[PDB]
Amino acid sequence: MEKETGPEVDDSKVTYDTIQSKVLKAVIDQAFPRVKEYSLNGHTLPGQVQQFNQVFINNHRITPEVTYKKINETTAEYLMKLRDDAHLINAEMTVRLQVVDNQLHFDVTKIVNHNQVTPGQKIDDESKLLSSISFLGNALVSVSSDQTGAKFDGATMSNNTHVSGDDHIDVTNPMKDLAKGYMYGFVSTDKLAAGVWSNSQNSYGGGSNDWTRLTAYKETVGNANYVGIHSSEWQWEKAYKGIVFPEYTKELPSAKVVITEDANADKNVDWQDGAIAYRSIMNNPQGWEKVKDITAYRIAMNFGSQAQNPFLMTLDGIKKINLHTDGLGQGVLLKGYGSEGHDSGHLNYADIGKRIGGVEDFKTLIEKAKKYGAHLGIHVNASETYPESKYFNEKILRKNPDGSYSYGWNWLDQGINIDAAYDLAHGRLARWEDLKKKLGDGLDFIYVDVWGNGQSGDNGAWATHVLAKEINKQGWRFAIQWGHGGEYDSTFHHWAADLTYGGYTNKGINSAITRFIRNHQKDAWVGDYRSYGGAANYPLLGGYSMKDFEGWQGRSDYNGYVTNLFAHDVMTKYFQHFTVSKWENGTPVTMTDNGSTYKWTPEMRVELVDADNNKVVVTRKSNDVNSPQYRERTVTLNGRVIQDGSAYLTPWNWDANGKKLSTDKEKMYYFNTQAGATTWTLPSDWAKSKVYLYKLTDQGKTEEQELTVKDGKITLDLLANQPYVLYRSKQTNPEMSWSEGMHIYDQGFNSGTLKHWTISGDASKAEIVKSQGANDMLRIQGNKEKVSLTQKLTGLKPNTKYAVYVGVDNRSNAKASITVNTGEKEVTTYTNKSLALNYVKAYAHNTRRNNATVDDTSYFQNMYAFFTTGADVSNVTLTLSREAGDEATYFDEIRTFENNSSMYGDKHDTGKGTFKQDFENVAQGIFPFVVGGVEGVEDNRTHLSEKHDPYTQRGWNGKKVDDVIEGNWSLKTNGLVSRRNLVYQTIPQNFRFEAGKTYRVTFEYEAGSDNTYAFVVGKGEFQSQASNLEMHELPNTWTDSKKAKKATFLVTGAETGDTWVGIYSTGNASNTRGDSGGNANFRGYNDFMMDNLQIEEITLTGKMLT
Ligand SMILES: CC(=O)N[C@@H]1[C@@H](O[C@@H]2O[C@H](CO)[C@H](O)[C@H](O)[C@H]2O)[C@@H](O)[C@@H](CO)O[C@@H]1O
Ligand SMILES: [Ca+2]
Ligand SMILES: [Ca+2]
Ligand SMILES: [Ca+2]
Ligand SMILES: [Mn+2]
Repeated sequence: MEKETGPEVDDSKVTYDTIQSKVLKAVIDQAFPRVKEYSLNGHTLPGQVQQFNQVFINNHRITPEVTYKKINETTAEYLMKLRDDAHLINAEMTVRLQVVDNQLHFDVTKIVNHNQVTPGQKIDDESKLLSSISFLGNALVSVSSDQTGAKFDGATMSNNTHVSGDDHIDVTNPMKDLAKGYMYGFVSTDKLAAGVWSNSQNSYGGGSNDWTRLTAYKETVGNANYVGIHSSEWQWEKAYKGIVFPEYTKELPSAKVVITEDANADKNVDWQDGAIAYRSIMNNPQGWEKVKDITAYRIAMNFGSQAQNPFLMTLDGIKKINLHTDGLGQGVLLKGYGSEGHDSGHLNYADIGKRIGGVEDFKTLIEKAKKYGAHLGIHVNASETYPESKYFNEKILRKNPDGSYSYGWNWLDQGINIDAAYDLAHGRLARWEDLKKKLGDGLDFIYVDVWGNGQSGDNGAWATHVLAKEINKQGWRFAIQWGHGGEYDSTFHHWAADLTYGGYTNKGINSAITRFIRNHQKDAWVGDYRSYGGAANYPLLGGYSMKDFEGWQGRSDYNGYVTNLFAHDVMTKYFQHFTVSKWENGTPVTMTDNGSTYKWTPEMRVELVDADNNKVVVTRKSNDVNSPQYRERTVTLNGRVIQDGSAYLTPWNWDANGKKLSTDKEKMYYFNTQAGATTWTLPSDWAKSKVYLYKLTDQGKTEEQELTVKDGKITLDLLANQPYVLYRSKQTNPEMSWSEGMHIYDQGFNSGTLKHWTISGDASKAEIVKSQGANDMLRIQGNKEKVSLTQKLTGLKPNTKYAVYVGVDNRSNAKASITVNTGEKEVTTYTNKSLALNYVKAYAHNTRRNNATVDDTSYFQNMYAFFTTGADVSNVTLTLSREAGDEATYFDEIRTFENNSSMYGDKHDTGKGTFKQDFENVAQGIFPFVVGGVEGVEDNRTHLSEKHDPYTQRGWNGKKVDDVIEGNWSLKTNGLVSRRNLVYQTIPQNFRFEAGKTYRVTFEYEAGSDNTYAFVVGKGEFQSQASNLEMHELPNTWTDSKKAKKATFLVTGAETGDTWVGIYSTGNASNTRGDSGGNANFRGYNDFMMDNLQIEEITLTGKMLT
């Protein structure tokens, strides 16, 4: 390539001025808001050397009529009139250039459109709007090839672990063309660096063309190439289908430059110096400060009306984790906080889940959790909804060009995407407001699922920023799914933090530059997942690795969760208490994985600092990719080693909320993924002190042991993958107030004792034991007389109706009971041997081997009593008991909560009388049925359907059957046809068909096809040697009827006491009558709904006999 040339500059008709601070001088054109040149400590950076007196308004080239006025020694102002009648532009804008110490600020302070535009109202011509304002062509800062050390360094979005998003370019003549959007961008010489910020929400496309708030351009001027950094275009007045967006969607354009000398004392001026300084001019995502102390992220799940994780239970999880980490901070994402749970009732953000305890319990959760540094988030959706939802309306739904619905997710119900732009223009904000109003303060984060994939239309930079603003404005912190989403505002990205998702192309932001800048502000990065290669092969800064134990994707592994925290997350978060100061790459390595062989340049040393001048140095132990040392690091704090390879002894001087700890509370964590002794040098403030070590368990600090200090050092030879904590004085564990708010103490058996129960019988027969998932359970076995455990139920309301259940898994034929005595009345419920495996995937006690009760299975099901308090609640008792038996009964989780069911002879309390279920006041699940094994252990596709006329009912979008038969609730099964298996069943503990007694079972039902579903009668444990069922196949309810059909069956209780009834998915094929896809799922061909179940004991007379 030949030495390049361009026009020289004739500034003969230009009148320049200057504005300046004490350190930075800027020469500016009086004709146009352009900076010719910057000067600092006698060094120079050019700006836009070649005048370019145009802008672009709605992509029309405009020569503005400009008037100048210097305001003070640092500030100038420009009024800029904009006229183009051919394109209906008639407006003006005021711009200010202002120097502030070493920063240059560019602000459009004011915009007037002389065309009539009312935000919120119709406009007849969208071209009358002032939509876009572009100052491309006027570089805010640049560097010339004639200057020593001239380079440009910029970041683009990359989520592929193999591909860096960063460009590093020498500015030379000649050099390759450059016209490209960037997220972050820096120019420098050997003397000065500059960085540029803009609030432009410009996009040039997806992927690495998105989040392109800056634009870098090479321009050739005389005999030099210049690389300048411009703000990309800004957005202003916008509409959707003629409706102008709200005023809050308009943000005044703004950009800033910062110019610096060597800022990390490495005696070199480069992009890093600019990145350090850039932190003083950049946007900071709201709530970023909290991130560094949220060490324990996870999800607590509810789904399909089951209430797997009530709000108050979640607080017990928080307390376990508080103990096991010794006060590390926590972030719990409540997936299914609303409606019937996860993927129910979307868009009605304020509809907090009633069956998990509603808003009252949620508030109590948030409040009590503060002291444990536990922040709560919720999973919401702004892209799709279901007919059940209050906000399902035809006007909001997304249609395809041909008029068809753009169908969304299908699982419990078939959803339909919404038009996000339409939603924004029609009151979206108010939904967030309703939630804030209802819930009050203290919620940390909103996690908006799905947004960023285009289901709802445009989900790009502009729309994401508007959305994020709606949420931030209520006081909430923003979180997103995708690695590539909400770059301006997100603090957390699910697909970055859960390393397992998506594979090497869909992880966090693979940009040295971007992580240097914002590592401490968010979890959006590439963590350690060797199989993805490149940046994911042991990043020196770690990167959040998220695991779960409260039901998300069937995850239940508590211990794994805790060992993961210490293995990845403690050091990850440690670094987030500092800002990166220096970043050193080593030599390119070759790697092979995921089908390619490729070059990767790894980071070898990263330094960080804090406001107290503490210095952290992280060093990779080798640059040889095939050496074990490539995946090892040393970390030093002010010169002292705190990690080396597989082990670390890290100080931690922050309580759970991140507050500086008092001196007597400073501590150190030890963790080592290997066996073997490690030896460590203590800091001077520990070296002459006694030192005690504790092993951290779910019981807190254990196994106190004073350590021997020899020559300022300690030596630790302890269990691998086991956390320990070190103090300079003897520590104790506090009272946790287990299950506070839940009317009983320690409902989940996490307190390590039973002393708070009053035990009748041989107490040696009752023990706390661990499931195969290390879930602590009450076990009663080997007992020759009745054994009982009793507590008062405390803090109840007088004259109030209640439900209480206990999870029970009975391996004995012995009666196992739950009994409530209110002081004026006694009620009891029992089970003999359990006969139904648990198949609720988000429930902690499902039958998956790794969280099985015993013998690789779980029959846990909730066993209920229904009672009503009197005038006096001082002496209400709850009793768990077991009659004599050799085998074991396991009990876990006692939940007492308000319920207005009227199931027994039209009365609430457990008693005699006809059993009715209208599904209008279910406590949780699908009682008296429990989900069967038709889909195995799963987010079961049977739930309680909620009514919304007309959208859930016959006729709407051609729907064939009603979601809801009477009242507001029915029992619905979605598309579970042709499975030859049991969908759900009763169980003796929920309803017992007494030996030899005869019952009439009646219900109303809807069914989309003939003989897809059948009412069945069985006994004992069902097996698909398959079990005998009395089978009654059921016809469709709509071809020859306008409403649900009524069915009636006689059932006689087997002598074994273990008769049950249910619904079975036949092997017959369904009939979608020519419909397919979304239409077919929506309209209900493959559906079954039950309502108004009744079971009456009867004596066979007259015609009942025939
Ligand atoms: C990974 C993730 O967040 N995926 C979202 C989907 O999640 C699934 O939800 C179903 C129940 O509806 C089930 O629990 C699966 O285990 C879970 O992965 C889902 O919420 C959809 C809705 O559009 O969005 C994401 O893909
Ligand atoms: Ca430097
Ligand atoms: Ca438990
Ligand atoms: Ca009903
Ligand atoms: Mn539903």
